[PDB]
Amino acid sequence: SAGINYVQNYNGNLGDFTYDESAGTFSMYWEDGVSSDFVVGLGWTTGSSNAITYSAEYSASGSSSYLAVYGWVNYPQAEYYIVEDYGDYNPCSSATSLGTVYSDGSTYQVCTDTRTNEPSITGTSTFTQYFSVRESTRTSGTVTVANHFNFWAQHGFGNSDFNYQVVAVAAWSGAGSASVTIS
Ligand SMILES: O[C@@H]1[C@@H](O)[C@H](O[C@@H]2CO[C@@H](O[C@@H]3CO[C@@H](O[C@@H]4CO[C@@H](O)[C@H](O)[C@H]4O)[C@H](O)[C@H]3O)[C@H](O)[C@H]2O)OC[C@H]1O
Ligand SMILES: O[C@@H]1[C@@H](O)[C@H](O[C@@H]2CO[C@@H](O)[C@H](O)[C@H]2O)OC[C@H]1O
Ligand code: NA
Repeated sequence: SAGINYVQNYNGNLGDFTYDESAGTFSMYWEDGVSSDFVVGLGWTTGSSNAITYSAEYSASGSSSYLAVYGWVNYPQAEYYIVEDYGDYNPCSSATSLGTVYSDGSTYQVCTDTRTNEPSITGTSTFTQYFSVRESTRTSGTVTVANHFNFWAQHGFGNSDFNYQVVAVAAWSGAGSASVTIS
């Protein structure tokens, strides 16, 4: 419409991935469970601080999984997740804590860590990860991206030179199912 021009499809063939760029809808099924890591979703080839409104039916109980706003910064290279709902794994349990940000009716746990020679948008490289994890989880609403971006910025996040930006469903162990719409 508004406004999808990018499809995220990292190892989506681990499960069952269907999408519609025009409708702004995608679904992902991994009920048989997943052996490896996948990240799928819809969005834009260049991200911004514009708010994202999403609606999703998300079932990832007993699954290391995220329903999240997902994207990259080109340089310095950074990967980010604004996690709205998740399964059994919270990234801020092991990662370096950055504190708390408040956005859109809930506090988010903010944490960071550094991946060395891991799969990236530039093949395989060293990059910083930024996580925002919602305290009281939801599967629909508006993500004020600007709020998270500005908070991360105070901790080294580039806050410019963005690559793609998507509403994504990710999982790397266990079983689940998801269906999403981007307003
Ligand atoms: O329209 C909706 C239908 O799509 C949904 O129908 C079925 C729901 O279950 C879906 O199945 C998937 C199938 O893929 C598994 O994945 C494969 C897993 O093993 C891998 O080796 C392989 O590469 C993958 O392709 C996944 O675990 C499992 O969840 C099935 O596709 C659907 O069509 O029914 C309701 C309708 O509203
Ligand atoms: O766009 C793709 C990225 O999604 C992928 O990044 C990995 C996705 O899974 C995450 O758990 C990892 O932290 C991350 O390295 O890299 C390949 C790229 O094409
Ligand atoms: Na939107």
